[PDB]
Amino acid sequence: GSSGSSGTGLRPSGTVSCPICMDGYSEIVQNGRLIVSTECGHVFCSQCLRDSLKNANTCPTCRKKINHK
Ligand SMILES: [Zn+2]
Ligand SMILES: [Zn+2]
Repeated sequence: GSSGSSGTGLRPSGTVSCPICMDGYSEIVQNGRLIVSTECGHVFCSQCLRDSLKNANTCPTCRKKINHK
């Protein structure tokens, strides 16, 4: 529910980053696309990635044999 916690911020750890739409996290998870991941070791979006596989089977970043089946 809505506890109502008032903290300071969020650890500098980091936030997902998609080179396809070069957009942050909130945006992606803003009722548009789902945050997906790959084996190669990169982060992408549901649409972005799903679309890449159609165009360039290999990762649009490392371009390494990638397949989830
Ligand atoms: Zn994306
Ligand atoms: Zn990759």
